[PDB]
Amino acid sequence: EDELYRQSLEIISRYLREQATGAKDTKPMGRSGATSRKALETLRRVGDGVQRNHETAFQGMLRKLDIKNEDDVKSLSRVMIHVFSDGVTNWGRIVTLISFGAFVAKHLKTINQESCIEPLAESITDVLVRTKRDWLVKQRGWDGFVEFFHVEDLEG
Ligand SMILES: CN1C/C=C/CCCCN2C[C@@]3(CCCc4cc(Cl)ccc43)COc3ccc(cc32)[C@@](O)(C(=O)O)CC1=O
Repeated sequence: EDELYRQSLEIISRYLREQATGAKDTKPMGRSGATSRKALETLRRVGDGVQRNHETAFQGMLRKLDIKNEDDVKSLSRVMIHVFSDGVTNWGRIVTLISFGAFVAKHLKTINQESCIEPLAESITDVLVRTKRDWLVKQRGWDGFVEFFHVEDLEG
């Protein structure tokens, strides 16, 4: 059993679907639900900011990718490997990978290709986990992600 993969897929899939549909999935998480819940809540906060802070660049890359159908969505794995995997690994770049994923998912909703969203989530998860497992494990996986982005309450 690959717990890191399963957890990654659940978090990434949920975020992409919630971003596309604008509705929260009410179903419980699987194993390690408390961490997966906090991870999804962290992506909500941080992912939305990345999409807005890099709006122009996001729009430019989307137009360059020219995503119309299932076969274009399939071709994105190669591009993710090219851009994400072949560079420095840090939580910021992982958030961009997943946030751009959400950006693509919303686009797939707009062109009425919602069925490609879960395959896309699987592709993103494959790239993240299968190319960066060592780093992810060393950084404490999703617990580490949550701890990295944790914000202390302000006084007063
Ligand atoms: C906030 N930014 C700048 C934004 C640039 C807009 C273009 C985004 C290109 N992609 C988007 C990326 C490459 C394009 C296809 C694709 C498809 C899906 Cl479904 C998810 C991600 C991607 C790979 O993920 C990236 C990871 C890190 C970076 C860029 C990535 C970058 O770190 C990088 O270029 O190395 C850039 C980054 O983090």
